[PDB]
Amino acid sequence: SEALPDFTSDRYKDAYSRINAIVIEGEQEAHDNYIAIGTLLPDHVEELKRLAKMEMRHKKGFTACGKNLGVEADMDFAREFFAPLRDNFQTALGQGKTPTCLLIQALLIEAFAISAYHTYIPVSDPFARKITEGVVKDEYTHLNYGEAWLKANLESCREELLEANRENLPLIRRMLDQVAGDAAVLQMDKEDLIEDFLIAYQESLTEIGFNTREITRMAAAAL
Ligand SMILES: CCCCCCCCCCCCCCCC(=O)O
Ligand SMILES: [Fe+3]
Ligand SMILES: [Fe+3]
Repeated sequence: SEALPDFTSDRYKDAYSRINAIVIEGEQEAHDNYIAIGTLLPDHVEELKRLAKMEMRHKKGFTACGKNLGVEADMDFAREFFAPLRDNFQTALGQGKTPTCLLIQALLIEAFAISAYHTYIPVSDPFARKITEGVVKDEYTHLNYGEAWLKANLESCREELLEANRENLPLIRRMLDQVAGDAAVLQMDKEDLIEDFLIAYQESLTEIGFNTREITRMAAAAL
């Protein structure tokens, strides 16, 4: 209780202006990514549209969280934060590389979100806590969607996935490093963020059909 941040302080609002922007930007990117995957999987378009609509609801919810605290979201900072990963997604999209697009959005980004949201909930203000608790359940759904498709297609895309992991897992690690200072002002421990991210991602890779040697090797790419 004494560990809860002072949500009204200038220090908190400053850090929140960047963290809030990143979440808003991320939800919008998630929407765009699922719609984009629909161009690669035309028979999945209705399901992907449903996922994308959920992302827009998350975006509006988190936008409201910033407004509730009297915070103005630093959207330029957020756009720059996502740019490297965004670039890799767009490159894969342009090459028709569906498994790479799904690993980036449905596995890496969803796991990062899940981890972040779980870590934020216990230290969040009462308004944002309700919103975030609602969102987390949806992200499980998104993770499961990506897991299911990759699991069904693993034998044809194994090597591409290893490559996508090698290229993109370090970007998530760099993002975690970049967000850590502001996250700490929000009373979130970077070690919790890293642990819960790796656990979520490891569990998804297990579901997809990777063995321990493979997953240890993949986790090691973050170095
Ligand atoms: C609401 C504040 C939570 C704490 C935020 C800590 C920084 C992590 C930001 C990652 C958000 C990624 C958004 C992806 C959303 C999705 O894929 O549905
Ligand atoms: Fe979302
Ligand atoms: Fe999502």
